[PDB]
Amino acid sequence: KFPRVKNWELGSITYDTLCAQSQQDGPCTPRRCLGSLVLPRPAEQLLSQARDFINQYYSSIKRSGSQAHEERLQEVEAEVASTGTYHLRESELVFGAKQAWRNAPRCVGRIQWGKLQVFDARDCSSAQEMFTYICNHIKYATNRGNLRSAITVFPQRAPGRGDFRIWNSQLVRYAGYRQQDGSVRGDPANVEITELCIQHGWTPGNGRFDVLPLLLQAPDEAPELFVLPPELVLEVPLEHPTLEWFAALGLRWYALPAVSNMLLEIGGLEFSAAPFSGWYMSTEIGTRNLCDPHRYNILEDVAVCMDLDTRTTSSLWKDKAAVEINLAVLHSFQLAKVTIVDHHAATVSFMKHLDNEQKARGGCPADWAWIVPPISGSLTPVFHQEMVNYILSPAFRYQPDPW
Amino acid sequence: GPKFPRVKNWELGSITYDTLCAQSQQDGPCTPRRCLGSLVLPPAEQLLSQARDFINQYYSSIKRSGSQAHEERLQEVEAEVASTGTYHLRESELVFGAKQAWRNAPRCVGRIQWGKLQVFDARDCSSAQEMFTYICNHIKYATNRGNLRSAITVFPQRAPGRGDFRIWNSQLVRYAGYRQQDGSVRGDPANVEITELCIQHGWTPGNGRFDVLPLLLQAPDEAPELFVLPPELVLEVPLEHPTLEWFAALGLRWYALPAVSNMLLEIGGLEFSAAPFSGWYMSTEIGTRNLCDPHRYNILEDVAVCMDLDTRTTSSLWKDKAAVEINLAVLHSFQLAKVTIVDHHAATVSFMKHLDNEQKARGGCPADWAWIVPPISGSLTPVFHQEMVNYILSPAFRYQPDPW
Ligand code: HEM
Ligand code: HEM
Ligand SMILES: CNCCN(C)c1cccc(CCc2cc(C)cc(N)n2)c1
Ligand SMILES: CNCCN(C)c1cccc(CCc2cc(C)cc(N)n2)c1
Ligand SMILES: CNCCN(C)c1cccc(CCc2cc(C)cc(N)n2)c1
Ligand SMILES: C[C@H](O)[C@H](O)[C@H]1CNc2nc(N)[nH]c(=O)c2N1
Ligand SMILES: C[C@H](O)[C@H](O)[C@H]1CNc2nc(N)[nH]c(=O)c2N1
Ligand SMILES: [Zn+2]
Repeated sequence: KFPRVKNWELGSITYDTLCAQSQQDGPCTPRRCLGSLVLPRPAEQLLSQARDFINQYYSSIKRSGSQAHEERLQEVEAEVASTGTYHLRESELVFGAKQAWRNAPRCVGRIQWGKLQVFDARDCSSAQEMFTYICNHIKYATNRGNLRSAITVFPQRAPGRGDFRIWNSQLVRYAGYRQQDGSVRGDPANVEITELCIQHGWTPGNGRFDVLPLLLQAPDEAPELFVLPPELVLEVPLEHPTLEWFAALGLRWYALPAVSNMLLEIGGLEFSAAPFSGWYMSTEIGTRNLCDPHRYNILEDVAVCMDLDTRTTSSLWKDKAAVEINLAVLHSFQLAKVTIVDHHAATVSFMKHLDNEQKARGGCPADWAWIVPPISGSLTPVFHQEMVNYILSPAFRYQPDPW
Repeated sequence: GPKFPRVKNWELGSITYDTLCAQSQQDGPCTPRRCLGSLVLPPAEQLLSQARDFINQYYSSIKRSGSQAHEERLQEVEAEVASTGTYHLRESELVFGAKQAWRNAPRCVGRIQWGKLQVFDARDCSSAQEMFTYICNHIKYATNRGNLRSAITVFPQRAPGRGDFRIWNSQLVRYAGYRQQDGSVRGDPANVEITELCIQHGWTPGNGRFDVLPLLLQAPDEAPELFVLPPELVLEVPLEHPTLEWFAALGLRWYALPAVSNMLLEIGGLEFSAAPFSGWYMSTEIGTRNLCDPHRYNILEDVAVCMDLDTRTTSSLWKDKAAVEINLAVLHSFQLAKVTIVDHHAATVSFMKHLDNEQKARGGCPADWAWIVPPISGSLTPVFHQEMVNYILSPAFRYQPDPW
């Protein structure tokens, strides 16, 4: 059986046949669906994943079954047979990284998947050198506000040794300072990493938007501390198009969303340090980062400034304040000439991506709970679109924290 | 550690384990290879086991498992089955089963109320005219002049050989949907087919945006008959806004009573093909889905124009702004009219309380995240941050094929 997928707004129906190429089990079983869960609970194997990936690569360049194709499988086989592992050509790696983004079910930004600048950093042997590559990435990706998607790929994992790792979950994070009286100053999501930085010698600040340093780790060594040159970290001060007092709140966010703690798996090789960046969708900053109860939690403050009735839920003060905060983010980013996409625009393009992918591959892995935005869900077309979630390789995956 | 699904709340950081799912006797649409959780719609020896299971559920609920009465009722049920092929529920078993079906419904956010359900037994009903009297009674009792009371009316069970009782309409209250020559729809496009069915069966149609449909009621092996609800039994709330004076001029309205009439109620293998149930609305159902879905009333652009918003670009957030005010109008207008309603914040907070109750009482709660999280302001509600486990328990409300 192939899943019958329906759009309830338009009445149209597709069949996902791509899921048959899934070689990895998810968390669901016939007895119960575990879809809303955020986190998960041999030479022949490697060789098999290598052959299958090499076959995808040569299929992608219309040279499948050719001579260069067969010699490449020969190479891979020979290298694994002798050393237990192998290595990718740079052009293969580039193909692999784009394909991993393309396959990421939780990503609403995949219309962009073919446009990705890939920096090969596999020739890196120290934390200092990682830092050099990281600064290059940030400088390129940021491009004075004209953001460009990029990934930098550090050396693959090896059986013999510890991993290359970036300890920070993103290249840019605001410190979270735990007070003696339980509360948090700054970003509460970053309390643990803030404390790790301090322990490793960083002189902390006392602000709510203190850009953290990076903890970079070369294999089997203590991580090293590197401060990002403040001119490389582009930030956008937040104001509101019609609410003059909003700017007073001193709110701000950084331009570059660059995830640095996921593992990139291509053809069985694993890249434990491979930071990637694109550009923000406004709800990430406006709704989640600023309004989550366990993040900056600014909803009530903004509601009070707007003079809303905050004593009852039925006045929708939360809904009203959230919309103004999101609007302030879009306004501010557009004012600063920094790329951002609103959730209506983002989801319309994802619908186009679904149709592209339906034609190119016969389906598209999508995580509904993650694709539908955190405000105004049914106001976007993805809400009305059934989706099929499953795991394809190449893939980005979670990995354990290196401490 | 524990060999059951681990469930995390990401706002609070707390963990539970769902052991209730072990009790699931029916498989959903998911497999290890792919998740189909976002899809809306993916006997003799059999009957006995389902029956035995339900009777065990019943005797546990009254804390008498293993007792003399428990084993006698088991013998009583398998006796009746062996000699007829089916069996009858005691009254109190029906009341238990109906409640348990609601308690078990994964897509329902209102389940904190589950123990408070008035069950009207109508298993004696023997005509379509009689079904109508029962339905009127339900509506009268449940509406209660605006102070809504949850209720279900249970009509006769499927009987081997004999045809089903069916209410053709999807709800007891439904606005007509009149397809136009230009291909558009006047009224509710959700109800185009049932509207045409009513006409085909001799209803004289109106031409408004809010014409209350007649009921098509079908007794065993008979053609359905048409029944017009007396307008004084159908409570409606005109929609106005607390500060935007022009909103009332839009002439929008909604009915007080959400009463679902097309689901099958399954208890212990017995099937009640007509068993309409009603509660009260969550405001987002009306304010967001029914009024702003593009394939429903689709008034978002109308309202945004009245609010003088820039509808030419997505990034003005005109949709979001307009949706918020429409939802506000629904709440304000129901409150003014003294008609029970619950906003999505109060509703989701109470659902979180329900999850905690069920965690202690049953070791879990089957829940469908995509349906539990509201259609506006998702992450502003606590359920967005709550992982959920979805599975099918019985007694249950189930979808059944349309009778035509
Ligand atoms: C170009 C603009 C992009 C936009 C607007 C975008 C948007 C998003 C959003 C909103 C999420 C949900 C994140 C959250 O709520 O925490 C997400 C997830 C994700 N993104 Fe994209 N993204 C973009 C580019 C990229 C790129 C360039 C990559 C990698 C090459 C990527 C890989 C991923 C992955 C793997 C996830 C899922 C993470 C997980 O499973 O936890 N994205 N994206
Ligand atoms: C008392 C207040 C109640 C509230 C606020 C409430 C709320 C809701 C909401 C918002 C939905 C989502 C439906 C949709 O989006 O179309 C729903 C679904 C559902 N409700 Fe409740 N409900 C209530 C009472 C009841 C009662 C009394 C019953 C039965 C005795 C019931 C059974 C169900 C079932 C079976 C579903 C899911 C049906 C499906 O799968 O489509 N509800 N409810
Ligand atoms: C732990 N779960 C989520 C945190 N991680 C690892 C994660 C992964 C992917 C995306 C995000 C949100 C940040 C982000 C990244 C990119 C590339 C684009 C974008 N708009 N946002 C965060
Ligand atoms: C509300 N009506 C059902 C009450 N119950 C459970 C009930 C009523 C009368 C008799 C019985 C005994 C079971 C039984 C056996 C046989 C041969 C026929 C029958 N109708 N019921 C059970
Ligand atoms: C696709 N699923 C729709 C099935 N139907 C008709 C259905 C079932 C249950 C609930 C609803 C929404 C209407 C409703 C009913 C009740 C009892 C309470 C409430 N707040 N809303 C609709
Ligand atoms: C429990 C639930 O799955 C969790 O809160 C998810 C819901 N959907 C999400 N969607 C996005 N884009 N990002 C998130 O962090 C989450 N969180
Ligand atoms: C495709 C998707 O599952 C579908 O649009 C669902 C999403 N969640 C929902 N949630 C509720 N409460 N009601 C609905 O009708 C839907 N529709
Ligand atoms: Zn699933």
